[PDB]
Amino acid sequence: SATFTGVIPPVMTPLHADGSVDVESLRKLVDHLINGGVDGLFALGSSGEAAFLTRAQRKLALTTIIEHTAGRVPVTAGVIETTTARVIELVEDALEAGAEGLVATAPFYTRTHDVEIEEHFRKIHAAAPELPLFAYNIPVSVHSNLNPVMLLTLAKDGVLAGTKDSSGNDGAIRSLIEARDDAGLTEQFKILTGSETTVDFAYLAGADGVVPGLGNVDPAAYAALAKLCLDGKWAEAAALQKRINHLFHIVFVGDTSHMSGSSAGLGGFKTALAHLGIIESNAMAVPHQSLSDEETARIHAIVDEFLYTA
Amino acid sequence: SATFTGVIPPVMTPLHADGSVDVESLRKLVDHLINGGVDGLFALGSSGEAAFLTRAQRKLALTTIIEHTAGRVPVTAGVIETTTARVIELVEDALEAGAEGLVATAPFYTRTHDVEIEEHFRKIHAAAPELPLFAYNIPVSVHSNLNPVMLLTLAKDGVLAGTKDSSGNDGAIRSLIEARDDAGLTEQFKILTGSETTVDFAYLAGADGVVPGLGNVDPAAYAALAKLCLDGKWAEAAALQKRINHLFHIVFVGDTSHMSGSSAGLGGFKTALAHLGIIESNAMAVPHQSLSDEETARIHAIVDEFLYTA
Amino acid sequence: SATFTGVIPPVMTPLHADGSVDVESLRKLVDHLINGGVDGLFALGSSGEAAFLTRAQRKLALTTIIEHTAGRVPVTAGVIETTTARVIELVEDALEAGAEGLVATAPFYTRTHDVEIEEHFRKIHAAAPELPLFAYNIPVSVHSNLNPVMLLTLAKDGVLAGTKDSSGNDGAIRSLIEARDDAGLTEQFKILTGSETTVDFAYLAGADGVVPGLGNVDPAAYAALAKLCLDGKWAEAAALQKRINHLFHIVFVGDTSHMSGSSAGLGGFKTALAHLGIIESNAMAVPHQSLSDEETARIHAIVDEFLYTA
Amino acid sequence: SATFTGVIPPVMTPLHADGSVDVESLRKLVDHLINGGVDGLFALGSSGEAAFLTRAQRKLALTTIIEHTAGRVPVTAGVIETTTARVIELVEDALEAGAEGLVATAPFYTRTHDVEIEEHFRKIHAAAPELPLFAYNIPVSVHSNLNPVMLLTLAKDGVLAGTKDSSGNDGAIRSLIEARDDAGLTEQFKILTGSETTVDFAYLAGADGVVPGLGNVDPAAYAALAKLCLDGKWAEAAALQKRINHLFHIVFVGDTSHSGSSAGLGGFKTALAHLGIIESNAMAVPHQSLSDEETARIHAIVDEFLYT
Repeated sequence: SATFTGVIPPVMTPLHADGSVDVESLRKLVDHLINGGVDGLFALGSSGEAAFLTRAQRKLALTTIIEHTAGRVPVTAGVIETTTARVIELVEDALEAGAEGLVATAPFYTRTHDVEIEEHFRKIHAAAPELPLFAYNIPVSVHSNLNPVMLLTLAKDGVLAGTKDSSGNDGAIRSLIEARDDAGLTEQFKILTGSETTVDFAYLAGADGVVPGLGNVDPAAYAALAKLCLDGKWAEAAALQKRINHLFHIVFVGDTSHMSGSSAGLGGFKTALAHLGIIESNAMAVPHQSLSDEETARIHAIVDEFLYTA
Repeated sequence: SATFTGVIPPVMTPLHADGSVDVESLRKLVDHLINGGVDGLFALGSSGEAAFLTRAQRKLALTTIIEHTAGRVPVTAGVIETTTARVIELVEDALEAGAEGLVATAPFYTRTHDVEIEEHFRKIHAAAPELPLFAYNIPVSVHSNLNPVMLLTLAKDGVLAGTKDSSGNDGAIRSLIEARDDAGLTEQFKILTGSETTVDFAYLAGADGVVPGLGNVDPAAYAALAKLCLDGKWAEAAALQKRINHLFHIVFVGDTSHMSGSSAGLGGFKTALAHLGIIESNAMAVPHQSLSDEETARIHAIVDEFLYTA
Repeated sequence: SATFTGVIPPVMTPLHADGSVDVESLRKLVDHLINGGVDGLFALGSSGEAAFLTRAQRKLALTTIIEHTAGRVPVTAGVIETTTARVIELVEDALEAGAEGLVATAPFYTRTHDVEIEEHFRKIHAAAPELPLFAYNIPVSVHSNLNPVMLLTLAKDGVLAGTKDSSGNDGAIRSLIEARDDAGLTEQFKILTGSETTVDFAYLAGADGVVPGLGNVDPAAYAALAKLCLDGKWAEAAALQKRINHLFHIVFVGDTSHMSGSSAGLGGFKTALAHLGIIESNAMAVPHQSLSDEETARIHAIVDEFLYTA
Repeated sequence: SATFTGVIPPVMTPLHADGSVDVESLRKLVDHLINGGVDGLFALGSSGEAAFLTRAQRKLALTTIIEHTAGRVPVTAGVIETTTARVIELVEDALEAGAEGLVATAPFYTRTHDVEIEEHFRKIHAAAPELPLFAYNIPVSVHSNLNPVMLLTLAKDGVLAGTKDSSGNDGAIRSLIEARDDAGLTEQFKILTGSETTVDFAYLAGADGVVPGLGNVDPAAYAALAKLCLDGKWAEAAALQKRINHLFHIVFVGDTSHSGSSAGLGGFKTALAHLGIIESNAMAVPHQSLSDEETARIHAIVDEFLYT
């Protein structure tokens, strides 16, 4: 059974202009990440535009990633959907594709409750009991916060193998790590931060890895950062993290007075990837807004200056 | 070309204990509503547990409703999904089933923006330009508020035929009606309230109809209320609305210390329907919680006292 | 003791350019309101810029209002402050000035809880047990919602004489009225809406009165509206409310891309009052932003068109 | 002019049973903090129950603190109030008492706007231009977030001397520090975290200090933590922060089913009474009291995790 620790980017989905999955570019991106030093891949996560792809498109992207990865690193599959029956359909797809782990959120659109969230995860686990199931804490998208007491209960019960926490709340992540360790659940329950700019903080508190969207652009930077942290080189880690945080400025280029943070952020990532020659274009799924030729030039300049070298 | 005004309940989905669609009970429910005097049916809305049903189950419920209705009243179809491509798949299902209208929300899960919401509705309309498209304002579930200026812009362009507003903000609904009328868009853009307890207010302000979940339980009450409002009998309407609001107490019976508002509310509705002999049981989709015997007895008592009598 | 029902505007505070209270204009405003047919005055409410006035300035405004009113209508006094001891200081001021009622909010700035909100109101009441104490529900400013069950508990105990509800949620106001009536607390606990645009709705549901900011500008319109409602002329009431709602557009003139809603809204009211010759100028307390000549011209045109004629 | 960096706790206000300021306990607390190694004191902040104290009580508490401090460390004064004119009254009080700095928030209760927030701070500055003015970012209480571009504009203009950030968002604080340094405003604009449990993170990112409520209870722990961070001993710092974070469990003892202020500040005062620094854990109205069982639990946490 695969173990999901270390640097595990949420793989993006390159697209053609007509919105279909750009399989050739997706293969190039997978190679970019693996040869960049990542420890695993998270397919069909938020930054993979999972919420934008149809079920059929998700299946194609997942299969493309798993087949091209060819066992080099483990691949975990997102099963993001509103409620349990719909998530379990995606679990079946994931098993069919040979996924080595699952990533699920709380229910959304519907009102929910900690009791119902817990049942949700238990029933997802039961659909694929041999796969490590990670709980994806992402309040900006699902509008629930995953109760840390519930998570540790499910860890103890063997229902959850870990969590990917994208709440942006490092104090809360730290508290969860401390609670986990005090409960003696350190080895059983992996804690991955979704942070792109406070990865050194997470490792200093004893987190097990990172799922950074920006890791699509600069996988080598995050690999190098994790290595510094694991070697206890905290000052050096902080200096590298600061440079990564200046690369991160690509997500702030797009004018959010007329587009969402997804358009600006994921668009900035894809723009960088196209500039680096990894994918064919920065095409986005509907209804994402395009970046202007001026915005893309600014993104290029940032990439040129702050992409990691060593 | 079908016109969606008047009392248009969001039809529930009766279920078997194994979670499958209870087709026989769904047919009985359809007759209950139509014989109760409603003016149309909204299939695959929030109260139909659309977020809980798989795409295949949605297709079964929609087809069951349309075929049993047999043209007695028009049927509009929810196409609720996270983003545009996924919504358009459901539009395709709706056309295949012979739906006579469409109901869509803003994008959700993903971050969004008014610019992206507008593009979303335009693209949905383009997928079925001959069907009336209604915008469904439901901030509690999608966590965007539909910009009323954008809605009227889309109405003027023929993209939107109306809106179903479940925001619970009657001042905002009133302001939108006023702006519509001042823009000369009164006939082009129907405004339906999703309110169950302030339907008289909406009609007094010139709304075109109502989409009340409780209308599943007591369609005759809402038909009677609409008629009083249409006849300008506002005092009589307020007295009936007050009685309806005491029937509505069935949604507050379930103890929300261990269940969601959906479990308590929709569970309350289904418990009432089962008590009235319209559907086989109050089975809910996973991960809804069950109501206790004490809770169902309280629901029965409320139904007995406050169900409509002329 | 005085009874606070009917039309009770939150009296504004006219200012000199240096920010001091314009006593002469405040007297003219009091006459404008009373001769406009109002049933009471609410001094030192939100629309009175209570949050902007020093304790000394509040005392001056309050005393000016009470003395010029000369017993023509009852005056209730805001005691808006963060927590209980600070509120009780203002209760002492109100007693000194001869106020005939008190209006208090939940605690704010500090984190709070329903248990603490309840204690807060009990302690305020204990400082002036012979004055009617109204609870001011204004979540946009205090970021708590007053629990309706708590409110009725305090009503039964004789702690609260009523509530002024500015939540903008007419469904919730209606539910509270229904709960009050079902508990047999109709006479004991007055329910006043802070709505400016859905006053007819509130009266239809059996509210006792209205505290409308726009009532400063057009007291006669709200007096006329209340009378129509009390006479059961609901269609005529709705028509008049619609005209009032177009007068209300004065609050939307100010460019909120460079001011607050308070600058645009209260500024709009003061601009209208200056236009009507009631107050010297539209001077606002720091840090409100000023309205442009273009904006004031637009406000003047709206006032000319939609002001009520008795 | 005073420099507000390092460990600067928001001094609590001990009370008598009737809610009046307990000046003898307040003096003992001030000594507790100063002898515990803090670098400054923040009087009349949120943890000082400033929102609960009347203007007259704030004056008494501030005077008591400044006089007992007797120049040993600098004292900055909170001037927390809804809007500008009311804040400036408090600025006048602060000058009268001899405060050496000011801490202000955005306007609250009233709706506001970045334009009005900026005018607010400029006018507060003009009322006492020789005092360092720190902007207090505390969205949980004022329900505005201070715009970091605005803060740096004000820093460049000499209106703001710094910020105390209690948003709990370490990524956002880090971004502000980076933006400050990139704009060449490092020396002019001090950035202090209000975090109690991620102080080492803040120092790793180059923050100038910390304003921790729990620092009332264990000033020596935070003084030791800051020293480790300044010495670049990050592994040792993280280990000490972890211990501090277990002491912090005292704020989670109170049953919040019947506020966080009651549980949290009540937890602190319970610890201070247990340590003999203040007379009792009396809280301002309408705070709820902690039960015997709850105070016993707080005592046990203090006994185990207090820094030695």
